[PDB]
Amino acid sequence: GGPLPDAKPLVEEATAQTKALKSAHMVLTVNGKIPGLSLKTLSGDLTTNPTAATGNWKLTLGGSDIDADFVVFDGILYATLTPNQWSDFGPAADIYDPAQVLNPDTGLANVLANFADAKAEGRDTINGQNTIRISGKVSAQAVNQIAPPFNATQPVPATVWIQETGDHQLAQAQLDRGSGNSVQMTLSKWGEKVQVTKPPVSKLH
Repeated sequence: GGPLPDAKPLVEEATAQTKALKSAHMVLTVNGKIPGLSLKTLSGDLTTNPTAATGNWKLTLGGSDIDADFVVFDGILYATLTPNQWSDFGPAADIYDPAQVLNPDTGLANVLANFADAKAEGRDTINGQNTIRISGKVSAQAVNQIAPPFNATQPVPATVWIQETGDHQLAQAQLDRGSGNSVQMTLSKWGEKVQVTKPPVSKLH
Protein backbone atom coordinates (compact mmCIF):
# COMPACT_ATOMS: atom_id res chain seq x y z
CA GLY A 1 0.00 0.00 0.00
CA GLY A 2 2.95 2.29 -0.61
CA PRO A 3 6.13 3.28 1.27
CA LEU A 4 6.04 3.05 5.07
CA PRO A 5 6.06 6.26 7.13
CA ASP A 6 8.79 6.92 9.73
CA ALA A 7 7.91 5.15 12.99
CA LYS A 8 9.01 7.86 15.43
CA PRO A 9 6.37 10.52 14.75
CA LEU A 10 3.60 7.88 14.93
CA VAL A 11 4.84 6.47 18.23
CA GLU A 12 5.02 10.00 19.67
CA GLU A 13 1.58 10.90 18.34
CA ALA A 14 0.10 7.65 19.67
CA THR A 15 1.71 8.22 23.07
CA ALA A 16 -0.01 11.60 23.45
CA GLN A 17 -3.39 10.30 22.26
CA THR A 18 -3.15 7.25 24.49
CA LYS A 19 -2.31 9.41 27.49
CA ALA A 20 -5.53 11.33 26.86
CA LEU A 21 -7.72 8.21 26.51
CA LYS A 22 -10.65 7.93 28.92
CA SER A 23 -12.21 4.76 27.52
CA ALA A 24 -11.91 2.01 24.95
CA HIS A 25 -13.02 -1.45 23.94
CA MET A 26 -10.24 -4.00 24.44
CA VAL A 27 -9.59 -7.58 23.35
CA LEU A 28 -6.78 -9.30 25.26
CA THR A 29 -5.13 -12.52 24.16
CA VAL A 30 -2.43 -14.63 25.75
CA ASN A 31 -0.40 -16.81 23.40
CA GLY A 32 1.30 -19.87 24.83
CA LYS A 33 1.94 -19.53 28.52
CA ILE A 34 2.96 -16.76 30.87
CA PRO A 35 3.66 -17.90 34.43
CA GLY A 36 1.25 -16.28 36.89
CA LEU A 37 -1.44 -15.77 34.28
CA SER A 38 -4.43 -18.10 33.85
CA LEU A 39 -6.04 -15.74 31.36
CA LYS A 40 -6.44 -16.96 27.78
CA THR A 41 -8.62 -14.22 26.37
CA LEU A 42 -10.76 -11.32 27.56
CA SER A 43 -13.00 -8.85 25.76
CA GLY A 44 -14.77 -5.85 27.16
CA ASP A 45 -15.22 -2.14 27.62
CA LEU A 46 -13.25 0.04 30.01
CA THR A 47 -13.75 3.60 31.21
CA THR A 48 -11.77 5.64 33.73
CA ASN A 49 -12.44 8.59 36.08
CA PRO A 50 -14.43 6.86 37.40
CA THR A 51 -13.21 3.32 36.72
CA ALA A 52 -15.81 0.93 35.34
CA ALA A 53 -15.49 -2.20 33.19
CA THR A 54 -17.67 -4.87 31.67
CA GLY A 55 -17.00 -7.91 29.52
CA ASN A 56 -16.23 -11.62 29.44
CA TRP A 57 -13.13 -13.78 29.78
CA LYS A 58 -11.81 -17.27 29.23
CA LEU A 59 -9.49 -18.74 31.87
CA THR A 60 -7.71 -22.04 32.36
CA LEU A 61 -7.64 -23.37 35.91
CA GLY A 62 -6.26 -26.86 36.36
CA GLY A 63 -7.14 -28.51 33.07
CA SER A 64 -10.45 -26.72 32.66
CA ASP A 65 -11.45 -23.93 30.30
CA ILE A 66 -13.67 -21.53 32.22
CA ASP A 67 -15.79 -18.79 30.61
CA ALA A 68 -17.33 -15.97 32.65
CA ASP A 69 -18.85 -12.53 32.39
CA PHE A 70 -17.38 -9.83 34.62
CA VAL A 71 -18.17 -6.32 35.82
CA VAL A 72 -15.99 -3.89 37.71
CA PHE A 73 -18.14 -1.22 39.32
CA ASP A 74 -17.39 1.21 42.16
CA GLY A 75 -14.14 -0.63 42.91
CA ILE A 76 -15.72 -4.09 43.16
CA LEU A 77 -15.18 -7.09 40.89
CA TYR A 78 -18.26 -9.18 40.06
CA ALA A 79 -18.23 -12.34 37.94
CA THR A 80 -20.67 -15.07 36.93
CA LEU A 81 -19.80 -18.48 38.42
CA THR A 82 -22.89 -19.97 36.83
CA PRO A 83 -24.67 -18.40 33.83
CA ASN A 84 -26.21 -15.02 34.76
CA GLN A 85 -25.71 -15.53 38.50
CA TRP A 86 -23.57 -12.66 39.75
CA SER A 87 -21.09 -13.06 42.58
CA ASP A 88 -19.22 -10.35 44.50
CA PHE A 89 -15.44 -10.96 44.69
CA GLY A 90 -14.35 -7.90 46.64
CA PRO A 91 -12.03 -5.05 45.57
CA ALA A 92 -11.04 -5.41 41.92
CA ALA A 93 -7.64 -4.05 42.95
CA ASP A 94 -6.96 -7.23 44.92
CA ILE A 95 -6.76 -9.04 41.56
CA TYR A 96 -6.01 -6.33 38.98
CA ASP A 97 -7.37 -2.78 38.80
CA PRO A 98 -8.50 -2.48 35.17
CA ALA A 99 -7.79 1.25 35.20
CA GLN A 100 -4.08 0.37 35.20
CA VAL A 101 -4.35 -0.27 31.48
CA LEU A 102 -5.26 3.34 30.72
CA ASN A 103 -3.43 5.05 33.56
CA PRO A 104 -1.88 8.12 31.91
CA ASP A 105 1.33 7.74 33.94
CA THR A 106 1.80 3.98 34.12
CA GLY A 107 -0.55 2.37 31.58
CA LEU A 108 -0.33 1.94 27.82
CA ALA A 109 0.83 5.55 27.39
CA ASN A 110 3.90 4.70 29.48
CA VAL A 111 4.51 1.54 27.43
CA LEU A 112 4.66 3.74 24.31
CA ALA A 113 6.83 6.36 26.03
CA ASN A 114 9.26 3.57 26.87
CA PHE A 115 9.17 1.85 23.48
CA ALA A 116 12.75 2.02 22.11
CA ASP A 117 14.32 1.37 18.71
CA ALA A 118 10.99 1.85 16.91
CA LYS A 119 11.05 0.62 13.32
CA ALA A 120 8.18 0.46 10.82
CA GLU A 121 7.94 -3.17 9.66
CA GLY A 122 4.72 -3.25 7.66
CA ARG A 123 1.07 -2.31 7.27
CA ASP A 124 -1.92 -4.32 8.57
CA THR A 125 -5.65 -3.77 8.42
CA ILE A 126 -7.05 -4.06 11.90
CA ASN A 127 -10.75 -3.51 12.47
CA GLY A 128 -11.16 -1.83 9.08
CA GLN A 129 -8.32 0.63 9.46
CA ASN A 130 -4.81 0.85 8.02
CA THR A 131 -2.22 0.55 10.76
CA ILE A 132 1.55 0.65 10.70
CA ARG A 133 3.21 -2.34 12.37
CA ILE A 134 6.23 -1.16 14.34
CA SER A 135 8.87 -3.25 16.13
CA GLY A 136 10.66 -2.14 19.29
CA LYS A 137 11.66 -2.94 22.85
CA VAL A 138 9.75 -1.88 25.94
CA SER A 139 11.65 -1.31 29.18
CA ALA A 140 11.22 -4.06 31.74
CA GLN A 141 9.97 -1.45 34.22
CA ALA A 142 7.11 -0.31 32.01
CA VAL A 143 6.09 -3.89 31.24
CA ASN A 144 6.12 -4.98 34.89
CA GLN A 145 4.14 -1.91 35.92
CA ILE A 146 1.28 -2.61 33.49
CA ALA A 147 1.48 -6.40 33.72
CA PRO A 148 3.08 -7.58 36.98
CA PRO A 149 2.72 -11.32 36.20
CA PHE A 150 4.92 -10.84 33.11
CA ASN A 151 8.02 -10.53 35.31
CA ALA A 152 10.50 -9.06 32.82
CA THR A 153 14.18 -8.71 33.76
CA GLN A 154 15.42 -7.05 30.56
CA PRO A 155 13.94 -5.09 27.65
CA VAL A 156 10.89 -6.83 26.23
CA PRO A 157 10.64 -7.22 22.47
CA ALA A 158 7.37 -5.73 21.35
CA THR A 159 5.19 -4.81 18.40
CA VAL A 160 2.69 -1.97 18.20
CA TRP A 161 0.21 -1.15 15.44
CA ILE A 162 -0.75 2.53 15.17
CA GLN A 163 -3.47 4.04 13.00
CA GLU A 164 -1.75 5.29 9.88
CA THR A 165 -4.27 8.13 9.59
CA GLY A 166 -6.49 10.36 11.74
CA ASP A 167 -5.75 10.63 15.45
CA HIS A 168 -3.04 7.91 15.22
CA GLN A 169 -4.54 5.94 18.11
CA LEU A 170 -2.85 2.78 19.32
CA ALA A 171 -4.72 -0.13 17.65
CA GLN A 172 -2.84 -3.11 19.00
CA ALA A 173 0.16 -4.00 21.13
CA GLN A 174 2.03 -7.24 21.73
CA LEU A 175 4.68 -8.04 24.35
CA ASP A 176 6.88 -11.02 23.52
CA ARG A 177 7.98 -13.18 26.44
CA GLY A 178 9.81 -15.54 24.11
CA SER A 179 9.41 -18.27 21.49
CA GLY A 180 5.80 -17.43 20.69
CA ASN A 181 4.58 -16.81 24.24
CA SER A 182 3.09 -13.32 24.24
CA VAL A 183 0.35 -11.00 25.52
CA GLN A 184 -1.59 -8.92 23.02
CA MET A 185 -4.19 -6.21 23.39
CA THR A 186 -6.33 -4.83 20.58
CA LEU A 187 -8.04 -1.48 21.19
CA SER A 188 -11.05 0.05 19.45
CA LYS A 189 -13.90 2.50 20.04
CA TRP A 190 -11.61 5.03 21.68
CA GLY A 191 -13.65 7.44 23.81
CA GLU A 192 -16.87 5.41 23.62
CA LYS A 193 -19.37 5.94 26.39
CA VAL A 194 -19.34 2.85 28.55
CA GLN A 195 -22.41 1.46 30.29
CA VAL A 196 -21.81 -0.27 33.62
CA THR A 197 -24.10 -0.59 36.63
CA LYS A 198 -23.86 -2.73 39.74
CA PRO A 199 -24.91 -6.24 38.70
CA PRO A 200 -28.05 -7.84 40.17
CA VAL A 201 -27.25 -9.47 43.50
CA SER A 202 -29.65 -11.52 45.61
CA LYS A 203 -31.18 -9.90 48.69
CA LEU A 204 -29.09 -12.34 50.74
CA HIS A 205 -26.33 -10.19 49.23
